[PDB]
This record gives sequence, structure tokens and C-alpha cells, in this order.
Amino acid sequence: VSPACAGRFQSPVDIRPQLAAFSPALRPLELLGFQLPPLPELRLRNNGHSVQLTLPPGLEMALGPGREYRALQLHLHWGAAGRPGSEHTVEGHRFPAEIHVVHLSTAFARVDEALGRPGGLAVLAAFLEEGPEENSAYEQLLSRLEEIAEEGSETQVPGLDISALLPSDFSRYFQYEGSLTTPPCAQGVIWTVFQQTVMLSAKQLHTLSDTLWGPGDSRLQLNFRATQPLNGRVIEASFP
Amino acid sequence: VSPACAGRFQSPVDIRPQLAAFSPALRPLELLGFQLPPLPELRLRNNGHSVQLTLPPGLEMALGPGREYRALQLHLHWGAAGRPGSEHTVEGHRFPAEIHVVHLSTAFARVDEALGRPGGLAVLAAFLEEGPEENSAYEQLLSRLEEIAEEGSETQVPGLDISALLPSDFSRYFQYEGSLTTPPCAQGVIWTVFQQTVMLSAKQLHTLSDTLWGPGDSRLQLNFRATQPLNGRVIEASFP
Ligand SMILES: CCCCNC(=O)c1ccc(SC2CCCCC2)c(S(N)(=O)=O)c1
Ligand SMILES: CCCCNC(=O)c1ccc(SC2CCCCC2)c(S(N)(=O)=O)c1
Ligand SMILES: [Zn+2]
Ligand SMILES: [Zn+2]
Repeated sequence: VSPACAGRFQSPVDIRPQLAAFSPALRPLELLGFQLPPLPELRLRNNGHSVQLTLPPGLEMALGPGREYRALQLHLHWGAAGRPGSEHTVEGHRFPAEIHVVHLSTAFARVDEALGRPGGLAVLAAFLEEGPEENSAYEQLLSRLEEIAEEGSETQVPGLDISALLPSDFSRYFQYEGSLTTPPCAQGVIWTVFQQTVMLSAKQLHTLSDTLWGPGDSRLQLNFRATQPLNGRVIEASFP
Repeated sequence: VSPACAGRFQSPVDIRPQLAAFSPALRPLELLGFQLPPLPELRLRNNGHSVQLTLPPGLEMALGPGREYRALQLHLHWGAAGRPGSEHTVEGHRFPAEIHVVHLSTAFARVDEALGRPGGLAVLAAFLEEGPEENSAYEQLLSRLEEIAEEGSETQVPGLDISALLPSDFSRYFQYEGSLTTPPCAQGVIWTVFQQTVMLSAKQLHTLSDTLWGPGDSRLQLNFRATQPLNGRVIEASFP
């Protein structure tokens, strides 16, 4: 219903590691200023599409020499009972959930200038899987989904280490150019997808996919977009 | 006193093919609409820093899937009798001359919005070397230099196959991120430097270096910038 969602270079995509092109040029992700103090607080919001944390100024990220970004927000994608809800897949496998940290190039002053422009926005993405332990970092956010279950509801939460939400090795990722996965589906987004996953307890994953309400009288669930063709794009890998 | 001319990531650079990262993601260049009709004519100008050919609308160049560009102009860098004048070097070797074909990202309607923006401008570069035969395509430009010997003069030339000023091998090239090499030296420029060189006659190379006059009572020669340090950038290659 936005023609942009029918462009040729959309996200998400199915990742095929063996077909990823290794390039030495893809150096380790640099994330500075992500260890936020408890004050000030941050806005967490149920928009009926996802849960969205607004991030402060000062979160700086580089994809390479002279290619720098500042973090804007983070949100999540998830499924339902017995059904996975990641956006990206790996060899056809859909993981339980998926975190997206959205950034704006320092070469643009406004997001509306950056939409549609090559490298204007960059998203860091990581897969969330079931493990045995309870995740501390994720609990800070999952604990407050109760408060904001309505739709439009919002709360304030204490500062947290945003970088603790992400996987172990910042030198191991896949990378491609695609689009926003929501309308306006703008192209020129650089997607970086960690090779390693983060682990949540089955308790936490049930919570995430069963606490929030979306449009009208309906649970917010399966908020991922279908897989989109690569159409000739080659996914790059930072490791052989 | 134009600040980006003092940036960390400038052009040109010395290329060391041993140290280039092989990146299978780098596909062959697609050029469309470069085979021009004779009419309308094109403007060829001695701007006192180079000879520049203004290219018409409709020349599309892609660095790959979703990496789309339009050609603006081309110009040349050269030396002097017994002196090489290429901008880029290879293992410290300087070639007799160099052609630059400057392009604008389709995401931008004008150069000034692209400047300093990531991938906003893209240059196709090829070395010129001495061969035994008169180069046909080059002769159409070089035969007119006498008419534009004076600083700030110009002339009209018939359209030609612009892609015949370049190497026939479009699959094999180095690519790196850098800058314009003249003020304002804005960064974010994708430079693509062909592996194959182009052949001009000794007479042609002499015409290029010995015909034009620049500022002062001065010959327009040796119009190349010094090489700039990589400063931790990696150059990619399209071939193993
Ligand atoms: C049907 C479910 C829709 C849920 N998606 C989002 O809420 C969402 C909201 C925002 C964003 S990014 C944002 C940045 C610029 C303006 C609009 C989109 C993204 S994404 N996956 O990063 O493209 C997703
Ligand atoms: C020694 C005197 C300088 C010689 N250089 C040029 O004339 C020249 C003139 C123009 C250009 S491109 C750029 C000029 C300003 C904005 C539009 C494109 C470039 S380049 N090598 O591709 O950056 C070079
Ligand atoms: Zn998202
Ligand atoms: Zn040039």
C-alpha cells in the first residue's frame, strides 16, 4: 500500500552463511557511549507495533573508518506460542525473537534527510534464542512490559548498558543493504546481523510474546515481515 | 583553507595489490547510455586545472545491485615531458596520465547535497599508458585541445562512445572510500580504479601535456595531487 514496499532491495532476508562473501575490510564494530548511567531515564513505549526504547545522545557507532552513526532507538520482533518471530532467518530457520538498534549517519542531521539515502540509516540486529539462564540485561526491559500492555501506553525506565543486550564477538557479523521492515520501507539501510546469538529463558520469551496488546482487542504477536528476495545482493561476512 | 582537504581519509592513494582485500561481493560495472549520438554536442573546457568534458543526462552507472549513479563529467590528470602525472600510484609507480569519470548517486538531485554524504559521489578511474597506435576515442578530444589552449576557454565536440575512453575489462578493479582531490576535498567518495590500463600514442600523450595553458603565463602540467595515506583503510579488489 506504500509502493516503496515493492522495491527490489527490501529487508528482511534469509541469510545463507556459506554463500556469504568474506571481506577482510569488514573490521570489528566499534560501539562507544553505550554504558548508560541510571540517570536520566529513557522512554519505553508500546506503539501497538513493537516495544520501543528511546535512546539518548552520545551513543556512537562505526561500521568502518570514517563511517559513523549515532543510536536513535531500539525495538524487538517476536512470534507466538510455538511459533518463532525473528525477522531475518538463517538457512530458513526462524529464531524466537530479534533485537534491532537503529542509528543515523553523522552525515545527516535529520532522519527524514537520511530515508532513501545510501547508508543514511544503519541497524544492528541480533537473534534471541532460548537458553537455561535468566538474562539480566533483557529482564530490565521485559520486567516492564506489564505496565505498558495497553497500546499507546508508555513508561520511563532507568538507564542501562545497551551494549549488554548484544552478543559476545563484535568481529563476527553479516552485512547487506536493504530497507526498513515497516512502511515506509525506505531503501539504503545498512543491516548488520551478529553471527552469535543472545540467550533468554523460556519464561522471558513467553513474556515477550504474550504480555502486550496491539490493534483494538488483539495480542501484539508475530510482528515480523516475510522474507524478501536478495535480487542479486550478496551478503558479506566479517569472518572466513 | 578549505577544511575537508585536511581530513583523515583523502584521495589519491598508493595501491598495493598484494594488500588488497578480495571481495567477491564486487561485481562487474554496469554502464548504460554511454554510447552517445553525435548530436547534441558536448562542452569541452580548459578550466585552468584540467580539461573537463561535461556529460549529458542519461548515463547510468551501477557499482552493483542497488548502487546506482549518473555520470556528470570527466577530466584528465597528466605530467610533462619525461614526467608521469597519474594521481593514483601502484606499488609506488606513477603512470603517464589518468582519466576520472565523476558520478552522482541517484538518491541526490544535486552535487551539493551529496558532498560528504556516504557513497554520494563515485569516481571511475583508469590509468593511461603509451601504446603503439593512435587511440581513436581519445583523438576526438585531444584533436581539439589546440582550440582550448587558453585558460578558461571551451569548445563543443560531437558525442562519442564515452565507455571507449575506459578499459574493456569492467570485472577487474580496486575500490576504496576517499575524497575529492581538489577543494573542497569532501569525503564519502567511492573510488573505483581499473586493473587494465588504456593505450595512447606518444604523440597523444605529448598533445595532452604540451597544449594547454593554466594560471599565469604558465603551462597546465603536473596537475596531480600527492598521494595521501590510507590511514587504516583497506582497498578491496573484485578479483582474487
Ligand atoms: C507489523 C509490525 C511492525 C513493527 N515494526 C516497528 O515497530 C519498527 C519501527 C521502526 C523501525 S525503524 C524506523 C526509523 C525511521 C522511521 C521509521 C522506521 C523498524 S525497523 N525493523 O527497524 O525497520 C521497525
Ligand atoms: C592541480 C589542479 C586540480 C586538478 N583537478 C581538477 O580539475 C578536478 C576537478 C573536479 C573534480 S570532481 C568534483 C569537483 C567539485 C564538485 C563536483 C565534482 C576532480 S576529482 N579528481 O575527481 O576530485 C578534479
Ligand atoms: Zn525492526
Ligand atoms: Zn580528478
